[PDB]
Amino acid sequence: CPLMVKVLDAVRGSPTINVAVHVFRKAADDTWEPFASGKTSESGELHGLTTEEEFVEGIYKVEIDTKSYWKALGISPFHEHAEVVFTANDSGPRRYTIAALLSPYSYSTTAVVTNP
Amino acid sequence: CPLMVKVLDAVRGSPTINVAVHVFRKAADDTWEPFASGKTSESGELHGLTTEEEFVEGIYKVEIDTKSYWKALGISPFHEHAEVVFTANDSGPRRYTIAALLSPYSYSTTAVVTN
Amino acid sequence: CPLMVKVLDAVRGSPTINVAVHVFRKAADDTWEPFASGKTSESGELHGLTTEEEFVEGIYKVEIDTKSYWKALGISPFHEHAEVVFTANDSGPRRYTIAALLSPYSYSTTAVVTNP
Amino acid sequence: CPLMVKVLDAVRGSPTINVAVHVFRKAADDTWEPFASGKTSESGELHGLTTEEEFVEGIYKVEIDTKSYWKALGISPFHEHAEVVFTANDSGPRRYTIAALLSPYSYSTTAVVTN
Ligand SMILES: N[C@@H](Cc1cc(I)c(Oc2cc(I)c(O)c(I)c2)c(I)c1)C(=O)O
Ligand SMILES: N[C@@H](Cc1cc(I)c(Oc2cc(I)c(O)c(I)c2)c(I)c1)C(=O)O
Repeated sequence: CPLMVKVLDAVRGSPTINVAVHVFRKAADDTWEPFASGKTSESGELHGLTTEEEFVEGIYKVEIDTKSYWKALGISPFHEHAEVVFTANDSGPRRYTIAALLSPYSYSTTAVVTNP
Repeated sequence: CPLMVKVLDAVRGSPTINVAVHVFRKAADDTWEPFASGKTSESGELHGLTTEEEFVEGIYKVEIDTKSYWKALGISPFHEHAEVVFTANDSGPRRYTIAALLSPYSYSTTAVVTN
Repeated sequence: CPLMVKVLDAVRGSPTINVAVHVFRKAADDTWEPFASGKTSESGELHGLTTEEEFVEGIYKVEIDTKSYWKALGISPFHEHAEVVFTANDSGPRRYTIAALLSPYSYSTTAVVTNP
Repeated sequence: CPLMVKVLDAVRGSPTINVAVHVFRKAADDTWEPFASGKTSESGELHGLTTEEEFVEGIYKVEIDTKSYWKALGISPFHEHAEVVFTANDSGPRRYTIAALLSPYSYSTTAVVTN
């Protein structure tokens, strides 16, 4: 589990359940190639996106579909998504947790990076 | 204005208007002595709390009554307030802006400290 | 485990290890009475502060000693501490996770509240 | 000024000065068309990006080059940038301030949307 995503709702104080998460990797030609995707569980976590073999060094993009989340709660939010773009594994393999904290007009994202 | 308070609402994307702010200074006996207070304006800002002459080095607390704000909006909040406690003018006099970003179950606070 | 505290360093992208956490409960006479204390583990978590029996409804204060943390890293931070003050268990027992995200001149705190 | 960008540094407690900001509008083919850009001022603010006449409804991206900022300071950052993507003027024309608070491993962004 080299890559995990954790998402929290700052309005309700609760994990964010069934939120779509897409991950992309920058290709040689500088386009984004689909890398992996999934939905958060009831703990607001998404595990198992990738493997140590698959998760090589590169620039990755994680886009969390915060708009669908807010809309399903009856709220028209400001952002289309929360996005995190980062260089991974450039000094060797690491483990990455991407945490996002969501409000209708604000979000924050944090990375927790550990050495396996 | 040595000390500036700016508050925003992360749910509505708006400044937080008319929220109470109390400033305390730590007294010798280690209790909080009320120092200054007011209400945020329509721009979410509270100016004129203190003066250069009055705002000496020491430890200060800024308490924002976030719970009354969420209560006015009909949204159940987690915190009783947001309080920011800091040592002032350690390296000399500066202009301080205490910014706070509010959500019902979360807040963040940031100090912007300039010349 | 009705009360857990989790603390992250936003400069280093890492859990915050050995940070002191004090919890107080407001007494009938409106003073703060020491309730519990501990230090974060290497996962930046502090478990076992209290029990369901002990953790009755009241107004609680969690103060995290962020100043000592930053100072031990050679940084002179803005805040004396990060504090969270909240009413607990007023609609029945809940489980509370208090997460704090720390930078030298900023912090955020979030509560995740679940129904056991 | 329909669109305002303000950036702060949570490590130093300061506005972030001279960081590059690029604004894009989503084109019909769904690629990002560069729209406006500049550098934040000494107050960390970028004004004058667009005008009322030019800033029509649509989907916009604001990209803040946070990685060059941390690089100038000698601090290893996590993100390549901070990017904020939003639908504009859904309910009509408004004044938008995109605020961002930066740390090496974390950022937050907030929209303040007024009359
Ligand atoms: N894991 C805990 C809850 C929890 C863990 C983390 I790690 C976390 O991380 C952040 C990220 C950002 I971005 C913030 O602004 C803040 I404050 C905390 C948050 I939130 C909540 C549990 O449910 O048991
Ligand atoms: N003057 C304008 C814009 C403004 C917003 C913030 I907000 C701010 O400070 C913060 C603090 C935190 I804490 C954040 O997470 C973020 I994102 C921005 C400052 I200086 C300026 C207004 O507020 O209308």
